[PDB]
Formats: sequence, structure tokens, C-alpha cells
Amino acid sequence: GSAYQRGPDPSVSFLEADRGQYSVRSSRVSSLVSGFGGGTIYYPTGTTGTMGAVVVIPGFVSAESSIDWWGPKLASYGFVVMTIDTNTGFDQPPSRARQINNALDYLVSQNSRSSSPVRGMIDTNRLGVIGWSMGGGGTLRVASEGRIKAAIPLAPWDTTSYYASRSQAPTLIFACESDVIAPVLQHASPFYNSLPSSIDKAFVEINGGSHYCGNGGSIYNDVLSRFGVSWMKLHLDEDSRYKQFLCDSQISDYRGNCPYLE
Ligand code: NA
Repeated sequence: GSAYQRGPDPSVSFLEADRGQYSVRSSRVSSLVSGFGGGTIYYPTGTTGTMGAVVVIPGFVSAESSIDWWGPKLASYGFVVMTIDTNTGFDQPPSRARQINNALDYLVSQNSRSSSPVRGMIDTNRLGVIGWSMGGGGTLRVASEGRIKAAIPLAPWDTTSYYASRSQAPTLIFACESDVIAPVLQHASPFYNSLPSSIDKAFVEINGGSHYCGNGGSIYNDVLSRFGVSWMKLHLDEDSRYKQFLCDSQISDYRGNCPYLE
């Protein structure tokens, strides 16, 4: 077992339920303070001890919807999860990496803020990022910098595999089969193929998915849940109970380097 582990021994049904074992509350973050634009912190209630913390970032101009599903969903298994608002002063992947870093810095600071609802809840050494589109390129950039312990690019877009090739964190890429914005063959697939051998990694292509398919809140929640929640459990919490879900008709392609070393 792991000192960080939370919640019951898992199952597929537990992962695919709308919520995990913890009740969740939320708290708004101002753009004036944050450095990253606004956001929303989701956190479990009725818990003690520190837990992993995750930034969830969007990144597509004129998006019709965003990544909000991940907030309450992931927090309810035992994480502090902050979604970033859609309309911000950030745009292409370089700026998204800065945005992510500013959001991580902000969350670290909350652990010691007397007046924060998440005071004392954050293990500042156990940080993850989930990021969509240009935010997915940003996620790969930040994964290469060596602070975060887990990365989940959603339908990532970028101009280079340079950062993917240098990822320092366990990386799970969700690809969207039918994506016309960041086509898999030009973005998610070559990014995955460039990832180092020295990290745990996975590639999950979601059958029929548009560019929005990794965002949650549509018809793909089962696959997102099984792989995404388990990714954070294994990699932020060192929780080997979740290896079983990582190592199917909704999946049109898969790659990985199981078995993952404990
Ligand atoms: Na297709």
C-alpha cells in the first residue's frame, strides 16, 4: 500500500459512477490574484490529511464548452482539482505552459493560506495537470520541466514534439479519433510516439471523438474515468490498486508501456 492512498478498493463500477467516495465543494478564484485568469477549485469535504492537486486547463478559441467535468469528478476520488476558466489572457502553447505554472504556484500557496478552504489539504509535492488542445501542448511542455508527477493531455495541439520527447512525468494522452482541429496523426499520435521510454505512458484514442472528446460530460465518460482517474491514483498517490485498470468498444487505438514499475 501507499501512505497517500484514499477511498475503497476500486472497481470499474466505482470508477464509472458519477462521483467517487467523497462529497465535493467548490471555491472561485479571482483573475486579479491568480496570475492564470479565473478558476474554480473543487475539493472533497469531510477529509483529513494532504492530497494530490491537479490543474485542469482548456485551450481552444471559440470553444463551445470546456473541461469542467473533470473538476468534481476527479475531486470526489480524493484530489484538490482546479479548473481554469475559458476566457483568459493566454492563447498558444508557450503561454499555456506559463499559465499552468502560475496555476500550480497558486495551488501550492493555498496550502498555507489561512483563509483558504483548501488550507492544509494539498501535498505540494504531488501535482498533476490535465490540459486540452493548446492547453494539452502546454501540459506536455510543463511535463518536460520536472515538477509535475502526472500529465494527461486531452486532444493535444502543438507545433513540435520537442517537449513530448522530454517528458519527465507519467503521461497519458487521450486522442480523439475524428479530431479535425488537432488531427491525431499530426498531434496526439506523434507526441505519444516521441515520449521517453523512462516514464509510464499510455495512448487512448476515443472512437468517433471530435476535438472535444476528452473533456468529459458527453458519451465518453466511462473510458475517461477508467484511464484518467486511475492515472492520477497510480501516479500522484502511488496507489497500486489502480494498476489493474491500466495494465474497450469506445477505444479505437491503444498504446502503452505496461507493466508500470511500482
Ligand atoms: Na475516424
